[PDB]
Formats: sequence, structure tokens, C-alpha cells
Amino acid sequence: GDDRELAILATAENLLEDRPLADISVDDLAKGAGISRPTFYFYFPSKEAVLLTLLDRVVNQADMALQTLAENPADTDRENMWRTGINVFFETFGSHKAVTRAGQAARATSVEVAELWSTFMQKWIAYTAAVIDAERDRGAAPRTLPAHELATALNLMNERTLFASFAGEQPSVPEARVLDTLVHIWVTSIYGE
Amino acid sequence: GDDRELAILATAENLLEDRPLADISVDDLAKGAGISRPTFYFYFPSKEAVLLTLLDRVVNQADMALQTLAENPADTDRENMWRTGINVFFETFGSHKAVTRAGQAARATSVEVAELWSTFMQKWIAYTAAVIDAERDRGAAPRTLPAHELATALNLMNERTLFASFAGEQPSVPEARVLDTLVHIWVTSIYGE
Ligand SMILES: CNCc1ccc(N2CCC(CCC(=O)N3CCCC3)CC2)cc1
Ligand SMILES: CNCc1ccc(N2CCC(CCC(=O)N3CCCC3)CC2)cc1
Repeated sequence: GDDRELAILATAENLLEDRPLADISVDDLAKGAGISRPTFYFYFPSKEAVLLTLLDRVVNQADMALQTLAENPADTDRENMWRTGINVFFETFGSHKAVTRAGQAARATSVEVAELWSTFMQKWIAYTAAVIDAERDRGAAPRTLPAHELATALNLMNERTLFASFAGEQPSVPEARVLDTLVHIWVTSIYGE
Repeated sequence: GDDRELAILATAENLLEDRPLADISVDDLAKGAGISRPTFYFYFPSKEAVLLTLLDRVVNQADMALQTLAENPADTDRENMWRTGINVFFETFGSHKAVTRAGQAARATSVEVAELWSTFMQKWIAYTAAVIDAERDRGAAPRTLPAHELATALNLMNERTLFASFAGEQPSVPEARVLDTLVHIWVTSIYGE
């Protein structure tokens, strides 16, 4: 039962590494999963719904890893605390580049993809703002910008910068320099006066 | 001659305010410009080429305004110098929201749109890095990150943040707060140690 669904998902992820969703057919997905085209339609109504499920898995993987980090006590080294959190996103999405690339392109055409991304960005921005607020409460960070607005711009920067680096876009920060670049901007803007 | 081309462009910009490019037909563009469908094809091969020309005009408008600012002497107030430059982009793209929205969505499907955006982002990032380098040379800014990498991430942040604010995306920084938010992040990351 679930083995066929997982085979369809694993096939779509493998094919997305070599070509976009528009160049992948239902025949290609069914062939790779070792099933017929009508058996595919039992599990998914379209190749677009396969992508949505793949993105949902990657997004929940990053969210669960962040929750594991958030539940444990806070790092006493301010810079390190932010670097470890940004690293969760760099590693999770960076381990699924083809899904990340396809998922971002789908946001323009799919209401479901746009809604899924929006829900998780709101969660991640709210947590970021809560940590900035805690840093301000303990006197470690100055009260400069509204914390939720600052958190919004820094999360949007990471989204655009990490995904440009993974895709090797021109322009982009080299993947081997992107974590240090983002951490510097987060620490200086959060603690800087 | 040029009046018909300008009428097609003005019609496309007006129609993009109410619906996406996919929902606008060549008949709609020809009707608004007061021409026939075959006369339209004399000026443009597709509605996609009309969008490309609109984006080219907005991008050159922002670049020319930045060049006017760059040619004049530098502002003695460090924060203000960066705010005036970011404001060129906020005002130029913010005065053409429908073209900005459509142009960004087209980057995923059009090689020509992606190439045009890439060329101008490289120019704007290189100028940004040159100003950071001048600030470091005069001892006003510390030598922290490689200037070109820092410039890349800050320009990508502005692209994503300004365009999310203009589109009223969830999440986004309110349009009335986006300039102060970006300037704070630019100044703290450029001058901060
Ligand atoms: C106090 N607890 C430790 C702790 C502190 C900070 C965090 N962070 C939350 C995540 C945040 C990064 C978000 C990001 O890079 N993206 C890319 C695409 C969309 C969001 C960076 C800091 C996590 C745990
Ligand atoms: C010393 N001369 C005065 C001077 C100093 C700085 C500037 N800047 C160049 C532009 C830069 C902003 C770029 C930006 O917001 N975007 C949005 C979409 C793509 C690029 C901000 C600072 C301009 C003139």
C-alpha cells in the first residue's frame, strides 16, 4: 500500500534532479515506481500533487528539526545559537535541492504550494521574533526595529539567498560561504545599535 | 509607428493590474491599443514579449535613477546614503507593481526574463560591493565579510522583501515599514563588528 506511494515519491524526486516537472510525465512516474498509469491515479490525481507531497515532507522535516533544537536549552554563545538554527534550513533544504527548486517554481502556479510555504514561513518568523524578544528582555539585544518586522526580512533573506545558492543562480553567494554570510547579517542586525 | 507600440505596452500594464498574463489575450491587448490582432503581431510575436519589454523599461528606469544618484557626490551621512539608494528601488518598482509581480513570475518560464534580471542584479551587486569597499578604504566600515558576498545577500534580501511587500504576500513587511527595515539591516551589517 504505502510502498507504492513511497516509490512514486522517490521516483519524482530522482527525476526532478535531471529535468523540471513540465518535462516529467505520469508514464515516467508510473514506470519508475513499477506500476501502471491507472494505479498511479489511485495514489495521486496529478504529477503536481506528487510535488506538493514531496515539498510537504521536506518542510515538515525542517520544522521537526527546528522543534528538536527549540525544545533543548538555549546556546550560551549568541552567534552560535543563530548559526545552528540557520544550519537546520541550510542542511534540510540543501539535502533536497531538486524538490526545493521545483517547489519554489510551483508557488507561482499552485495555491496549495503557496499556502503550504506561507504557513511554515509564518511559524518560523514568529519563532524568530520570539527569540529576538527574549534576547531583548534579558538585555542582550537593543530595542531597535519591531522584532516581527526584522524577523520577517531576515527569514525572507534566507529563503531567497539559500535557494539562489542551491540552484547556482547568477547572482548567488557560493554554497560554501552562504552560512557565514547569513549568520553575520543576522547577528549584526539583531545585536547592533 | 511608436504610438501603437506604446499603446500596446500601456494596455498590457493596465490589464496586468487586474489579472495575470495567462488571463490576458492578444485580442485584449489589440482591442485596448485600438489595433487589429495582425497589426499587434507586427510589433510583438507574443504577449510574453510585451511583458519582457515592460520589465526592460522598469529595470532601465531604476538603473538610470541609480546612475543619476551615483554620478553626484556621496552623502556625508552614512545611513542616509544607503537609504536614498534603496529608496530608488522602492519607488521605481513600487510605481510599477503589476509589471514587477508579472516579471518575477515570468523568471521561472522565460530565459530572456531570467537573463535580464540576472544582468541588472550583477550590476547593482557590483556597485554595492564597490561602495562597501570605498567605506572600508576610508576606515568607516570594518573588514568583516568579503564585500561582494555581503552585497549579494543584501541585494537578494531587498529583491525578495520589497516584492513580497508590494504583492501583499503573507508573510511580508508592511509597505510603510519596509524601507526602515531594510536600511537598518544594511547599516548594521555593513558597519557592525
Ligand atoms: C533558542 N532556540 C534555539 C534556536 C534559535 C534560533 C533558531 N532559528 C529559527 C530558524 C531561523 C532560520 C530560518 C531560515 O533560514 N529559513 C530559510 C527558509 C525559510 C526560513 C534561524 C534561527 C532556531 C533555534
Ligand atoms: C555612493 N553613491 C550613492 C549610492 C549609495 C548606495 C546605493 N545603493 C545601490 C542600490 C542598492 C539597493 C538595491 C535594491 O534594493 N535592489 C532591489 C532589487 C534589486 C536590487 C542600495 C544602495 C546607490 C547610490
